[PDB]
Amino acid sequence: MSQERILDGEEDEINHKIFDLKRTLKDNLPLDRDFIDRLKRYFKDPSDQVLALRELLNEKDLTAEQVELLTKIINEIISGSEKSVNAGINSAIQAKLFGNKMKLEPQLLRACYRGFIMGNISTTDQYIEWLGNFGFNHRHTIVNFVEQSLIVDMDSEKPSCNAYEFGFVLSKLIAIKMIRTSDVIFMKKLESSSLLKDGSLSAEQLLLTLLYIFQYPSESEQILTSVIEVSRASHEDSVVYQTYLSSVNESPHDIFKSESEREIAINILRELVTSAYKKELSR
Repeated sequence: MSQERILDGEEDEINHKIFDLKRTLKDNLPLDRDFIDRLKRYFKDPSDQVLALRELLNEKDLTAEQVELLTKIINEIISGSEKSVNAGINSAIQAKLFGNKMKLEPQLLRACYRGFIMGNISTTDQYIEWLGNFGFNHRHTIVNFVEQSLIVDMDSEKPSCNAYEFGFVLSKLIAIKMIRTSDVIFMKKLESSSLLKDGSLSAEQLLLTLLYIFQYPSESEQILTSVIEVSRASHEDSVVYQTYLSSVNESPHDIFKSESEREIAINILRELVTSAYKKELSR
């Protein structure tokens, strides 16, 4: 149905918002102008407005004349944002499935996928944004939601992107599934090394540190500065460096901008770990 995909209100709140605009047209030939302004205020979202008008087209007989004036309003909203409306309609069942799975407001999820398909930010900045928006806990689930909505958006009769845009969006999603793979790996290293174990360090900021090493491997030493301050007070230095180093070697290679831009990171961690060994075995 076209009503189930409306994420702006409760089950009943949608029924009444739709009947106040079903009774507005039940006048049989009323005022369509300014009634639009009283529909754009019922449902602020373009995906919700368009699905509402689709439910008005499901009832007869009002009808064979104003159905022409109704479908021209639908195309009035859609014409300007065909990608935003289709991305929010197509991914509205997954936003409902996952919004309850993670206990999250569904329209927050539809806005996440809809913003993913038309965002020009690096694969890392995306991962980092979803981490802040949806919390540490939902940093892996949010990428299954995005992937599951993409699978549905494609297999939909009115997708948001064409073959080429759906091809590129998937490469942005393979990378994000690689960032997650090294996130999982790193997390296995943080527990065995048990640095966050005492309570001083947060696993979130520990992760953030790793992401920045992926972005700027040259400033790795400068990056791990905030960690060292909180690390010294309890743990070593050949421990924090070994955690990041062994994590990198067994992580997906393409995460870095290149293979030699990957070297700038492995070499700095190798130089920093061995330089920490001789200043620890020296005392």
